[PDB]
Amino acid sequence: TEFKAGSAKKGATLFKTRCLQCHTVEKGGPHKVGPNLHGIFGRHSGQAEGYSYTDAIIKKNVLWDENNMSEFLTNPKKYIPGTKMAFGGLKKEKDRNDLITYLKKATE
Amino acid sequence: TEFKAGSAKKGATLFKTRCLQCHTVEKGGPHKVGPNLHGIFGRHSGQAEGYSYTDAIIKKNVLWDENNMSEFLTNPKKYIPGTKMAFGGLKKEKDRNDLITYLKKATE
Ligand code: HEC
Ligand code: HEC
Repeated sequence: TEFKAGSAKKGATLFKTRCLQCHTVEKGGPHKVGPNLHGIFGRHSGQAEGYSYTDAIIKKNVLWDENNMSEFLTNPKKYIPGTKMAFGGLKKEKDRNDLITYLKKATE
Repeated sequence: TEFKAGSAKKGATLFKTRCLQCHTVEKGGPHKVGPNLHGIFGRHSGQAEGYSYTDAIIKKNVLWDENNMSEFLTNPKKYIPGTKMAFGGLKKEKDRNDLITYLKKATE
């Protein structure tokens, strides 16, 4: 596409150090600061039940593919102005690839 | 996204009149002129087994989302030059929406 598979192992540790603070990925895992991401690929933005999303992400109505996921992760607020997600971004494409590789796998 | 849900019923009849000639959508349905489309959303282009795809679609490496699916259907060859898919396209957004609505549902 414009996303190439990376390291799932590398990707799992990026998750623990950069996303775990606010999210879980397991099926049946809870919402924390951010929503549980189980089954996020192919779902539109703002639709997990029981979570208070911003007006913004709901309206962005993003359909989540490994490619969408990558612009997003590069600069969250630039991609969804108004988002409450407080994350600067992952500037290197290799880190992004490793992380989506992990995600695509753990959120299934 | 940039795809809004349409009529699944409308969408099923567009399929019979415009795509059925070359494709099936059921799980366990065969390849004909074109490949069986069961489970196409979220899959990349050119990966159904047992089907001879063009060099072109394999290389396009499209990741299939209701939005990708829509530019594609607008003008197949313009989107994947080299494709063997012989279909002029569906120019009206409403027809496209009805058709992807059906597809998203029947290919699951
Ligand atoms: C807390 C300081 C966060 C960190 C670190 C990360 N995310 Fe996040 N995320 C956070 C919030 C509060 C929300 C909801 C935002 C809103 O505007 O309501 C999000 C949302 C997501 C989404 C969209 C979810 C949906 O259902 O559409 C995704 C895809 C996502 N977050 C992923 C994600 C990743 C992979 C992170 C590590 C690189 C990560 N976020 C960091 C809060 C926080
Ligand atoms: C025969 C005259 C066709 C008609 C009418 C339609 N399609 Fe088709 N499709 C055809 C071929 C020969 C192929 C493979 C092309 C190649 O270059 O190898 C395709 C491919 C698809 C795809 C991509 C499949 C994949 O696995 O990536 C899709 C998504 C698709 N076709 C859908 C589709 C729809 C929805 C149609 C009706 C509007 C339709 N096609 C018409 C042949 C023919």
